[PDB]
Amino acid sequence: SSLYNSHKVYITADKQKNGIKANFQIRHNVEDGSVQLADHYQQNTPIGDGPVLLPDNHYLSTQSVLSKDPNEKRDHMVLLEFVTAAGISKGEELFTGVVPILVELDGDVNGHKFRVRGEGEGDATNGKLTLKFICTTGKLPVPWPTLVTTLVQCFSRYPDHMKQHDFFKSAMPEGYVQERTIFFKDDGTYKTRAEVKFEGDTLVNRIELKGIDFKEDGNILGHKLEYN
Repeated sequence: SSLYNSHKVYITADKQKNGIKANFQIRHNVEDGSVQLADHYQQNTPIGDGPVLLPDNHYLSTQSVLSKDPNEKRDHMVLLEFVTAAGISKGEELFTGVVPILVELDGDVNGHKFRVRGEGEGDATNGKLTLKFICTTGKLPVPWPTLVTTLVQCFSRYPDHMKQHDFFKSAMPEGYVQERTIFFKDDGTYKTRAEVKFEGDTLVNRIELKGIDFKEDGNILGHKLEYN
């Protein structure tokens, strides 16, 4: 536990697929005080074919807050994110105000199938967003914390001198495809495909997620994380 807790998402351009790839590690605290590594490998490809801002090597800086809603009785997660870029087109046009967000997730983990819906709003200029997530099929079979990365980087606050490295906004509203492989040390793997685009003016992240080789007693299937 540190007080100022930034996770850095390292972004390198992929001239190859006209997109970007990314690499970072996530850490989850376990109840017994140890730590679960979760290695992320990410691929992002534009959906249209229009001009999109390929960038130079920078990183995103992310802080997450996870809370509950004392009223709400379903299995849920309230989340605030605070993202801003660092290291030194105009899809950026709609990211001027407070934008509505819908997030839909279809997921299979070792056969345990589930969905998650989420709504809220983001504010790219302040690099902030709020979202309430409900598990619309009941209990979540994995810990909420492990889904956070999978559950809209277009909302990062890009400083003025980096404004041309905002691939995410550039490729809007045709949007982009986000794919991650996520390796949990000594346990299973997630694969994710997601499409992020505008449907109306609300912003939508629709996701499929498959979860392979988990230990039905490991930290994930065993809900052994600090946020419980």
